[PDB]
Amino acid sequence: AGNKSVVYHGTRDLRVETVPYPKLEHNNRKLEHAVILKVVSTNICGSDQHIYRGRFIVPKGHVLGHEITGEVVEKGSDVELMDIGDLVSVPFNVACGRCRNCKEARSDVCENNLVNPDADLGAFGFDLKGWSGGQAEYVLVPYADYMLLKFGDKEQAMEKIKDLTLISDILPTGFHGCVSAGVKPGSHVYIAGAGPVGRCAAAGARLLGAACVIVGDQNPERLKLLSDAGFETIDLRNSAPLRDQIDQILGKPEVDCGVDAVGFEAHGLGDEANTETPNGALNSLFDVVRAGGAIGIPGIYVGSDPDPVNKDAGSGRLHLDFGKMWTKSIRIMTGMAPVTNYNRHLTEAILWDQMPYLSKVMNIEVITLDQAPDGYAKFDKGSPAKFVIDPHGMLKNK
Amino acid sequence: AGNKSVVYHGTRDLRVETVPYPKLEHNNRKLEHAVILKVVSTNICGSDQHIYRGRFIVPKGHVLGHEITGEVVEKGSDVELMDIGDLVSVPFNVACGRCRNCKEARSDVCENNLVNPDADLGAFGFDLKGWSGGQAEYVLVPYADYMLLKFGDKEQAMEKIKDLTLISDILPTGFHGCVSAGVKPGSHVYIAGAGPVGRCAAAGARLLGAACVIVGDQNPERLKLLSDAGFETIDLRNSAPLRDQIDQILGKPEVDCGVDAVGFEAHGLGDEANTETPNGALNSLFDVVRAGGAIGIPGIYVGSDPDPVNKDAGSGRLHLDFGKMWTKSIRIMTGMAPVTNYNRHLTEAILWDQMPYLSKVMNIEVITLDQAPDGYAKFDKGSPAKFVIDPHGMLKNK
Amino acid sequence: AGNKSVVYHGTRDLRVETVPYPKLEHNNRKLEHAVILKVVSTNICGSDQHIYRGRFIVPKGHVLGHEITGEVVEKGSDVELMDIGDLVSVPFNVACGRCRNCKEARSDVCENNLVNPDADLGAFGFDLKGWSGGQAEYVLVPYADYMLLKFGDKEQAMEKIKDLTLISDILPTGFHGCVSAGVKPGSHVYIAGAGPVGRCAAAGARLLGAACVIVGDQNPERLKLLSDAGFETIDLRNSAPLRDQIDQILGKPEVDCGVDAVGFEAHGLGDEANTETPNGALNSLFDVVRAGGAIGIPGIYVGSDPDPVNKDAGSGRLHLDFGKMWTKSIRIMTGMAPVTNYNRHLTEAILWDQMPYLSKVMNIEVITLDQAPDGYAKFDKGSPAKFVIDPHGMLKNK
Amino acid sequence: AGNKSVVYHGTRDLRVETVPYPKLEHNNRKLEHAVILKVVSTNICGSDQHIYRGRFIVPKGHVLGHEITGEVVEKGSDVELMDIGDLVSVPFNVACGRCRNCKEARSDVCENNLVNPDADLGAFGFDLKGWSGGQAEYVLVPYADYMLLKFGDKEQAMEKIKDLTLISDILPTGFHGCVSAGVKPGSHVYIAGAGPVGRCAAAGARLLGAACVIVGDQNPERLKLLSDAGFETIDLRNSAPLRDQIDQILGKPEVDCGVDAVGFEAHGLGDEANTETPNGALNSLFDVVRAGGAIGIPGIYVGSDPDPVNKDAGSGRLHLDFGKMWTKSIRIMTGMAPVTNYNRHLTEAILWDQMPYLSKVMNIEVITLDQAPDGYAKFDKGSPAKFVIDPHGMLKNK
Ligand SMILES: NC(=O)c1ccc[n+]([C@@H]2O[C@H](COP(=O)([O-])OP(=O)(O)OC[C@H]3O[C@@H](n4cnc5c(N)ncnc54)[C@H](O)[C@@H]3O)[C@@H](O)[C@H]2O)c1
Ligand SMILES: NC(=O)c1ccc[n+]([C@@H]2O[C@H](COP(=O)([O-])OP(=O)(O)OC[C@H]3O[C@@H](n4cnc5c(N)ncnc54)[C@H](O)[C@@H]3O)[C@@H](O)[C@H]2O)c1
Ligand SMILES: NC(=O)c1ccc[n+]([C@@H]2O[C@H](COP(=O)([O-])OP(=O)(O)OC[C@H]3O[C@@H](n4cnc5c(N)ncnc54)[C@H](O)[C@@H]3O)[C@@H](O)[C@H]2O)c1
Ligand SMILES: NC(=O)c1ccc[n+]([C@@H]2O[C@H](COP(=O)([O-])OP(=O)(O)OC[C@H]3O[C@@H](n4cnc5c(N)ncnc54)[C@H](O)[C@@H]3O)[C@@H](O)[C@H]2O)c1
Ligand SMILES: [Zn+2]
Ligand SMILES: [Zn+2]
Ligand SMILES: [Zn+2]
Ligand SMILES: [Zn+2]
Ligand SMILES: [Zn+2]
Ligand SMILES: [Zn+2]
Ligand SMILES: [Zn+2]
Ligand SMILES: [Zn+2]
Repeated sequence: AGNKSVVYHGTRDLRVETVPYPKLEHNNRKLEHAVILKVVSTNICGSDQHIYRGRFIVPKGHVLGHEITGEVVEKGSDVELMDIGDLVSVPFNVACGRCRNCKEARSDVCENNLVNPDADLGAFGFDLKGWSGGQAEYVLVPYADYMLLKFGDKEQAMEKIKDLTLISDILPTGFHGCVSAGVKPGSHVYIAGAGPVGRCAAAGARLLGAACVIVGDQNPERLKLLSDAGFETIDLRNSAPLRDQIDQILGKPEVDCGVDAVGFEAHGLGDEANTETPNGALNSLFDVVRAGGAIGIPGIYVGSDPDPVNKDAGSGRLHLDFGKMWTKSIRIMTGMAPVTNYNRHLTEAILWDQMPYLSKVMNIEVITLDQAPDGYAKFDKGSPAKFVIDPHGMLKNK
Repeated sequence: AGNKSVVYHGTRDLRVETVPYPKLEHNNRKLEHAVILKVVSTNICGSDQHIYRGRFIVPKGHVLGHEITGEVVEKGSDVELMDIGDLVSVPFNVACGRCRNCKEARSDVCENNLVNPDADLGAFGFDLKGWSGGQAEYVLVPYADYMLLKFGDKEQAMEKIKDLTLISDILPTGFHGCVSAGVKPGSHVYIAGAGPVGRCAAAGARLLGAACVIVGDQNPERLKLLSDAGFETIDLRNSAPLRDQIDQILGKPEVDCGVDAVGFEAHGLGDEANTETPNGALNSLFDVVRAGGAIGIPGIYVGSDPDPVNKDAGSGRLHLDFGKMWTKSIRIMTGMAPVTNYNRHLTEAILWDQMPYLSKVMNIEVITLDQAPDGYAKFDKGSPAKFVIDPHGMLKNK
Repeated sequence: AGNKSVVYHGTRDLRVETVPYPKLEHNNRKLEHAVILKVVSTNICGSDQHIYRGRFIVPKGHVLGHEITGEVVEKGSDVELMDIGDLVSVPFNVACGRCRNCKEARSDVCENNLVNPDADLGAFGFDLKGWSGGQAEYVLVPYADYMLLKFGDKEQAMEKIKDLTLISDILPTGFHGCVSAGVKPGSHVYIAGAGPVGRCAAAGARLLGAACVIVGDQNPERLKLLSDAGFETIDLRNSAPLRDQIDQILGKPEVDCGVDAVGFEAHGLGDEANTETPNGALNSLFDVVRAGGAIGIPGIYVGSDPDPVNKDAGSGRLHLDFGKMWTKSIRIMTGMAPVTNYNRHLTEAILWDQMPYLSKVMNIEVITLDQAPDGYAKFDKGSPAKFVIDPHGMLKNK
Repeated sequence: AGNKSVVYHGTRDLRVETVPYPKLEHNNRKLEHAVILKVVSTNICGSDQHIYRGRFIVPKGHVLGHEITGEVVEKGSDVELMDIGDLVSVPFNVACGRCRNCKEARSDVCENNLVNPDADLGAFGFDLKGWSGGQAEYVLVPYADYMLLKFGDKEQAMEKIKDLTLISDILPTGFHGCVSAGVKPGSHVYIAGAGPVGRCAAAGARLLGAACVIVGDQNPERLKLLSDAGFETIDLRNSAPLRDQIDQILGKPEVDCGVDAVGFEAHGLGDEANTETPNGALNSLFDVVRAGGAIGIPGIYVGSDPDPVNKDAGSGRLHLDFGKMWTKSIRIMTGMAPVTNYNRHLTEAILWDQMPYLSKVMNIEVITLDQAPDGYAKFDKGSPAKFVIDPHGMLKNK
């Protein structure tokens, strides 16, 4: 036994410690549909940062991480498509493939009460519900035949591992933000957020063939990653209206498509740039998206905030410019991305060299498992890095 | 001679008076593509009631009405598909058919500055912008070849005029609310609002083949029209939570599809049923719609409200349970319905006897022009009637 | 042990005989995802008739039937959503729920080589591949958690069993024919074929809210079932062009939507009505579907015909009016219906009393297992009945 | 003065001659909505070649050409969105924007009898019906406000005129072939045909973000344009089966998406590569497209062929492997592309430098009007050029 893991102990308190080796069981029942993986690469996410800041509650002693790439080392008796030694991508959604929502390709909202008895959605490292994260040496994956995405050729895949470690979550998430917003060839896109998800949303928009892709953020170092790769950027510390700043880049003060890659810990614009306000990103999108336009919201919004900037935000009640948005007949999509719907196509785009701008924009930094809390802390302070943990040293060395 | 019209003079002050006969002209500019209509039937809407209550601003002297069925009596030089004497349905949307949005079947948000120099949307009787309403003996209609839906068989159409008078606005609007929420055969649907729009949404859902259609309203008289036609109804004055009341009908406390047929003058639930709350209908739908579900919002929400219930609502900023909604990966569609997308199909459904229940749920009452301000008053006090004005005594049905 | 089954022995040679009790195994491997069902109701299909006529090859000793409703009597260790005693519907598609096509809600074309190693599709009673049919007392169903549709309340379901026995195959198939052809409220539909599938396609079109639903067939007794239920019919023995016959019913010589519920054993029109010609139904649809229209093809077309009317038809090569069809920018959908995509919604439509015309149109006749060959023979001679076998006498007696 | 035009006089007999200057008139009827254009650039198409070879009938004296970019020099009374001097792109589709099909964004199949009194479709230079082609100094364009795509920045547009001259027809057509086949990011695509249309399909697929784009042609020169730009190519003169040749490139003998950019004058494969067979491209796609896949057919197929290779082909009856296709549940889209649906977006993609590879694959050659019949002759003998006529010396690019 022995599994070294990133374990939650409290607000900004993460401890790398050895827990028992994962068994093929959940809630004291054998899972013959499940596999154990030896973790190849495992990233740190802005969703993990919500937990780290104490803005998303998990039980003390919960293992974090939901961006898993690994190798099958053990399987139950009902795993018929995965072999020991297979290199695979794990979607962050824990989904059964057997319930109504899974059968209608809506694995983002799995209804199976064995995945989550208290709500219709599953996720690693979020306690949704009771699935250990993958910021560890090993991890249990239920429903392996449905869940896992095989990287057919190990050698082809490992040479692009820094790109393919994003297939677990954030590229499909950013891409989903774009697709649900109707981003297509020749579209004009504004993305709120230049964290790892927003930078993936920008890369997804380019792959989709968008004409003008503009990204806004208060963080100039994160934005520089994008503008160096040919993307248009807006510094949101500027006091001039966002519409006017778009108008200077585009020739029009409005965009076809808006993508919210920020979430509930959003900040304001201009002199509000250092003020946390949960309606900051949303209301800016309602403002800049044109009549007949659409909005995707990959950024997380919670039904409960344990430490909100106002009382309403504590119950997920936000103060939203709905009337303005309604008048423009804007369409909105929300929620966890159904990674299973996009992961295969996005992998094909990477392996066939369609995304050379992805690594340029992502700023991947490979760290060890012991270095992870330092990574979280650096990320918490606005680092322009995407931290990827290599718990077995399988990624050579740079 | 003069054109007798319903004219707005102030809050709850409408006057049936003569206005100069309509010319084929707008802002002194000659309209080659336009037509004059002798009005056959012209309805009163909940949207007109917003104006009537002083909650939607139009200028003093503005002619009201946007639910027009009429006969062509005059045509400009560039009208090739309409003849004098043709019975037509007018979409409430003023739309050119020539701009980008119109060309992409989005006539709800016409971008033509000659239709509306400011916002991207056109509509009769809402000053959007400067198009006179059709609650009158005669009405100007621009871009006639694009705008108008001609009933091929005039006599057949006239025998179903009480159903077809709804083709101008509220049937396509309610139907759009359903379609945009993904209402399809076997669907479970909750509709907020049992006014004429909500009743048309219910009729549209039946036509779509929905399994279970539930309509909620604080108004009992309005709900009984639906009850008597085999629709499920919830009395929103009841103290019990809506989810549980839905549970009692359906067997599940959640629906596939939510339709908001109320708008910004919404009231609360149970003990707050006599209290106005602009978030009342929206938050109820965020609650009762299932994970993976969808919402259509045909009810109007405005960017500005002159007499709001709180200061935020004055600028169309609502307090919405966006977190609850987001967690369920719910999709939302908003805005004026693009009537042209649905009016032909819905006409065909009526003409071929697919909607016998429509007249049953609608409670059409036929009045004269002189009776119109009395119609508005009864409607404003919660009347279960759908008022249809007959300016030239052309209906004589009852 | 002991399982009395309809067994194929040759052209028009079916023998009811007792075979070994089904085990939870396939190709000498244990299936822990599978269940054994005690068969409640099991229908005879026009697809079975292809086998019976010797036009679709299965091995001698193959058990026929793919329209299964049953009760779970045994389950493997990885069946987590189905309980012993559950009343369930079995989609005719054998699908794994784990391959790429199944994950993208395309269970009609399962790629799993354990379902079918030789082609990307699975089906009971077709040797696709090696899955015994369900015209028997018991039947094995693989991948039970993904495959099966639970009828939650046994008592509610059994009172509608004559309707719900169609949920396994032909209602979803006919409905799929309509949906893929864009049948929606107010549509004008022509359906080729008034066998059980075509009569389900007509019932599906009504549920969808179609304005005019016209069905064509040479068989007048099958057509009478439809016209007695308010549908429009065309006798294809008539020598007048189909377009003109539609024009007499509709007012236009063309329809929005065409549905091919015939297949490769099609007959001609007029004096060709008694001549078998595999392009008979298809070319008629290419003729009567309007510009911008769409066609659904639920009727089976084979890549190999062992006894064709011409040499080309032996290799599935048909002589098709493609140019005529191309010029009208018509869209075509083909293939086995993905029953899993429609079965739940269609069940909801039945249980909520939305389809009272279905039984009126279907002409269900309940027979015993020993009476099955007589049923096949009667069906072969153009019987207007839908034969449903009750192998345990669970359907009372009429 | 006279309008110098390319005029059809018979098979392989075109004459550059003067014709009466265009009036704002059609069938002696005055056109308020129409415009006259001074032609900036006007291309030669494969569709013009069908006419040139005597395979598509037009009357003697008909003016050819339907790939028009021009400047507005005259406008009727009802043209409100175009000004004199405006640089515009003309969709090859003649479409009113006022009929049911046009109003539903289906301008490929305009139903207006004033556009075409017979079939539901309009096009310049194809006698559909009686609209003169744009291979001339001047051209009449009806319904200008609906039809025309105006380039906002005239100078910017002119600097990319060699790319934008394709916006009238072949780029939107090839792009439509891809989109209708479901080409999206990560897609594997096979395109039949490396003429200018097939090359635009390839460029469109790249813009869409396809992983693997394979183009087949018997013509090596035409394929090399694609090869040099990093596209995969298959020499169709090779004896090996196409599936296996695809296997060698892709790793699978099947593609997600098939595009037929050839049409009814298709040739065979391998040893039959110099043999004309109207089913050659279609059957290859029925073979190489996977189960659950889709096909787009931008290549023209006609209801009547005056010089067919067999009697069936004379009435547009083709011998198609429909059985093979059906078994794979493949979807098919056909017909003239609705250019208006794509032209704005594709323009935006060009203007924002998303298509540097377009000029690389297209091999634009600029010729004068006098050189046009020589252009047709070289093109007819398999030239890898895309011929663009410059009637007033307005391009001067090379
Ligand atoms: N839906 C899903 O499938 C799912 C999966 C993964 C991540 N997420 C979410 O995506 C979000 C993005 O996280 P991340 O990993 O990119 O790191 P992040 O949280 O650091 O990114 C947010 C960025 O947005 C910027 N920002 C703050 N206010 C803004 C505003 N008003 N307008 C524009 N930008 C603003 C911040 O400076 C920050 O750089 C998180 O909320 C995370 O929870 C959702
Ligand atoms: N989108 C469009 O194309 C468009 C077109 C026409 C009308 N509309 C809008 O539709 C809305 C309804 O129109 P109407 O003619 O039925 O007017 P209406 O005002 O008479 O109908 C609203 C009904 O909703 C009920 N209600 C109030 N609060 C509720 C709640 N919280 N939950 C459920 N029901 C509640 C009221 O009792 C009332 O009967 C109006 O806001 C109107 O402006 C929009
Ligand atoms: N795609 C699927 O999911 C799947 C599933 C089940 C059944 N099917 C197929 O559906 C088809 C229908 O079978 P069925 O069970 O209704 O019984 P059937 O085979 O008897 O029905 C065919 C009917 O069409 C009539 N017909 C013959 N030529 C015609 C023509 N040219 N135009 C119009 N009608 C014509 C016949 O008289 C006959 O009544 C069969 O081919 C079957 O294989 C496909
Ligand atoms: N749908 C539309 O909107 C529309 C518009 C424009 C053009 N088109 C049509 O598109 C087609 C192609 O146009 P083009 O300008 O490229 O003309 P083209 O004739 O020069 O291109 C056809 C190419 O296909 C090749 N070919 C022949 N048989 C083949 C096969 N079996 N498989 C693969 N390739 C094969 C030929 O060698 C040739 O290079 C024409 O039929 C044209 O009429 C349609
Ligand atoms: Zn994440
Ligand atoms: Zn699930
Ligand atoms: Zn209204
Ligand atoms: Zn417009
Ligand atoms: Zn069947
Ligand atoms: Zn499968
Ligand atoms: Zn062309
Ligand atoms: Zn038209």
